[PDB]
Amino acid sequence: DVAIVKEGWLHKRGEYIKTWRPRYFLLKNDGTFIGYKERPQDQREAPLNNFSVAQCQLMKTERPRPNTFIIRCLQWTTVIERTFHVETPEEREEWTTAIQTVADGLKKQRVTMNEFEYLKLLGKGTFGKVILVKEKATGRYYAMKILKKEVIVAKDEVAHTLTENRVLQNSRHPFLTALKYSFQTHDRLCFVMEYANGGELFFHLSRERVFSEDRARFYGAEIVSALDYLHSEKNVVYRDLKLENLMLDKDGHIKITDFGLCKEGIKDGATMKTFCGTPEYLAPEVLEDNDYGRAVDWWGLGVVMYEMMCGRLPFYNQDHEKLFELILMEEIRFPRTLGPEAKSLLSGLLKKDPKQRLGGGSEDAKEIMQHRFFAGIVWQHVYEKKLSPPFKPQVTSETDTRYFDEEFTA
Ligand SMILES: *CCC(=O)Nc1ccc2c(c1)n(C1CCN(Cc3ccc(-c4nc5cc[nH]c(=O)c5cc4-c4ccccc4)cc3)CC1)c(=O)n2C
Repeated sequence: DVAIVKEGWLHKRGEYIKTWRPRYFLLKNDGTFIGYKERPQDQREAPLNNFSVAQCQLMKTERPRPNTFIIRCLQWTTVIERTFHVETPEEREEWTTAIQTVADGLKKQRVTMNEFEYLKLLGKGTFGKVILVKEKATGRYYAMKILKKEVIVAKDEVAHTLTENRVLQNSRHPFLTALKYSFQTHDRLCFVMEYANGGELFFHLSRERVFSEDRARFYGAEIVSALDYLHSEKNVVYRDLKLENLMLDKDGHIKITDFGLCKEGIKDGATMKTFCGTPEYLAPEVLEDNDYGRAVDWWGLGVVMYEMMCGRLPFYNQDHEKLFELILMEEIRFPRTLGPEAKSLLSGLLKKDPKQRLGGGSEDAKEIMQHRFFAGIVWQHVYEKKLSPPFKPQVTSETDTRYFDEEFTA
């Protein structure tokens, strides 16, 4: 019964390269709102929540451009926005009503700040901030997302239900940073995420310069297990897989972080173009604001695992316009000290075309789990943490502060 409600050409502002791009968007009755470079010829795959307009607020703005409408959604613990533009105000009204109608159709179905000690600002965003905190009672480390309540819910009662549910709805996968607490103030919504104390993966990789293929296989296997979970259970694309979002716990297992917030990019002055963060890890289809899916995360896996085994980023250049081209056009090269199994995996994961990318098919993660690089790996044992970590972080417990002291200056 899944059908198209409305379709046509729109102008979508880039999510990382913030410029207006002509896209053909499809609005469906299941809530999906997806744009393409060209209107597609053709479904069988399960829908992705990244494109859902369910439980979202629509806003009509004349800034930065007239006839602009925005779809703002809270997805898990991050407030995201998709900005669109049409030619006439009448055309905007038709889209907004349609989207709202679909969203309405899907509608039908004590922790306080005093308990935490402020430690350090982790990041700032448009709709809030993320800080490193320590629960006074236990001494545990947490990342607290502090978001503006206005941009999320209009009622305190609905926000309270959101706080209760997010904790219960919390996915229990060993390699994802769990949402531990959720509470609200008078004007702020707070998400308390667990913070690994085993050190950043960029820190560990920087010190030992390069990981062995065995050690990279371990980390890679745990990442695959996590991504498989998000895709098949939560039906969501992570889209943030990079070295900076990987940490180790006290035992040496991978933790994929959820500490990010949506920001306004930094204007460079180079043709006055705004860029959001750094693009070295971005998948080609994402960089071009094209249609994207689960294959994005496998590109991310390729990027991460490339750097672990090679000791450098797959694509790098000081100029962004050149860096874009390397990501979009240049073939990936490998060191001659890299084994054939590793090269096969990396080349497959770093395919330019997501439809041809390893794990890009309908079988998703299973295509990667069956790859010869992960031969011998018992994937049930990976999820159950039966695999012993090749590196044991120098910490006595979960409250050990070594990777929070002047030891990481090295
Ligand atoms: C340039 C800065 C910026 O913000 N750019 C930008 C622009 C537009 C965006 C952006 C970003 N995003 C982000 C894409 C990355 N995701 C990361 C993320 C994905 C998924 C989860 C997550 N979701 C869950 C949903 C439901 N149940 C769950 O259990 C979930 C668990 C997780 C999770 C994943 C890893 C670790 C812990 C939990 C979290 C983060 C954030 C938004 C974007 O969407 N748009 C449009």
